[PDB]
Amino acid sequence: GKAPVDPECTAKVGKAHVYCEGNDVYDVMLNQTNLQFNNNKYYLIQLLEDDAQRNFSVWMRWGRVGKMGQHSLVACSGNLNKAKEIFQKKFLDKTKNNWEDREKFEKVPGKYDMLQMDYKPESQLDLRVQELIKLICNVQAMEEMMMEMKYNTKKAPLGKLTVAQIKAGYQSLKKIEDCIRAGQHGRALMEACNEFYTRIPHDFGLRTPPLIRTQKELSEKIQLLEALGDIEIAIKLVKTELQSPEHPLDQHYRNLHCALRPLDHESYEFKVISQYLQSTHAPTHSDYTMTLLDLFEVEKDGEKEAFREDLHNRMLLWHGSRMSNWVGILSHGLRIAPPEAPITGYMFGKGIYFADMSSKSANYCFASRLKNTGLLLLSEVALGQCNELLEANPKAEGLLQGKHSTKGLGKMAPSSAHFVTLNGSTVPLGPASDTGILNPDGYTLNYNEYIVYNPNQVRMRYLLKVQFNFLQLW
DNA sequence: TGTCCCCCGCGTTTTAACCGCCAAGGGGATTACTCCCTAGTCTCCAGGCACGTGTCAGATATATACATCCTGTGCATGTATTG
Repeated sequence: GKAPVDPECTAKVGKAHVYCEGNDVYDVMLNQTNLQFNNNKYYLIQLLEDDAQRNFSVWMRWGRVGKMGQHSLVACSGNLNKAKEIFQKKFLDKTKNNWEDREKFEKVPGKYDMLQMDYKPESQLDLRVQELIKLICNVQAMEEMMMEMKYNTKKAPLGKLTVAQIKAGYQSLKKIEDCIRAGQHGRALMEACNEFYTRIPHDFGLRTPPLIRTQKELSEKIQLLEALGDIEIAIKLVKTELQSPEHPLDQHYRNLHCALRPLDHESYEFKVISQYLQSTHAPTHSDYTMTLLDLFEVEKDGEKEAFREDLHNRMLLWHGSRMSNWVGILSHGLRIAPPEAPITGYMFGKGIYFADMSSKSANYCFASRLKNTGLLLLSEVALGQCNELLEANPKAEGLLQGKHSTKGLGKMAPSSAHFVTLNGSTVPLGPASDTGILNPDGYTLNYNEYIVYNPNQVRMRYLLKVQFNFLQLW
């Protein structure tokens, strides 16, 4: 794709380009880590030829990942052959792999590993959908969030990654899961951790990179990788388009390929949805309120044929996520976790996750005081017969045996006596009350949650535009 | 308490003090005298002292402008370790 030049080479950012030849783009990033000996270092290499004058150069820059480091610019006055030689020689020295056949890369212990990078207007639409698309399709905000994913929360310091790089990361998490499952904290565990930290760049400052020892860190790493994938899909979706759009967002909307229609505030549907939002605000999430500003009808192509209409127990359940990634869902729908992803990160397995209490799912929006706009999606989910779970058991999926979804039994939850109906789907109104489920052996889940596995059992139905209103801070 | 060097103990080498004596004459030491300077006298008056007197230099706040002490603080730097 679009090949960017490292901006840090100020002497060449505007007069020079990264070299390419078909497949082979002479740009590469290497990472190494060995917690046994506490190495965690990167090495970027880029061949740049000037645009204006015929002159090639090799740029190298190295240091601890996150902390910018020592750089070198070697000019050649157009000696492309020597420069390419130097490039390949250094690549081999640092990797033990030849550069030209980069396709068949094999990392070796005690050497750097490679990684893979991404380097007449009649705007006819309802004004409300226009505001929605402009909100979610704001490329500036996506860039700013990506920059925050490097300098605010150091999860991806050096840059972005590819889908396949994420898949290799998942492979390493699988190896970590296998290792940890046997509770052995010796040498193999340290090497597996080395492989993880090699594939996904982290910045530990100086404190020896710690061993991944419990399930919580596994799941956190998994969520980090998921956020990486989300950013990747969001930037893939926001690709701009030409051909007389007179409002490029209309093509972006086609890319959503999902009808989203404005609803009137006085319609039964709007009022009932507001009732459901308000009645189900958990009392233990009282640091903020939420107001329903607007509500949009959802019609996603292909989902109708897939819905398990035959299955009973159909209810409308929440799903929250940050303002930016929603563009992906509306174009592709919700997906089960990556198969290559370790099962043991999900205390009750993979699949699609929903709540019936607005604030619990709403916590996954990460709205802010400065940025007070968030979205909650409502979907009709045919749960069918639920399997009842008292205590965490990541293996819930084997226990289904004919059931179609899992229920995690929370202390606080609405009782079916208050349930209402919307278009023949069950709407589980609150308030939450005690459910008389308790555990005389272990802990008790704070709140119920429902998980489905077949993607065909979800049908998105309305998208909620929500003002999160925070309060006094001191 | 520790250091180290400088002063002590001692035998040695060199020098001039000391011892014994002599000799020259400058000046100390003696004598006599004489005159002028001071003692002695007396007189006279103004310098100098006791007593008054007034003011301004200095004594007494008084407020003021530093100058000083004292403590705390933030920081460029010495060390650690890595690419």
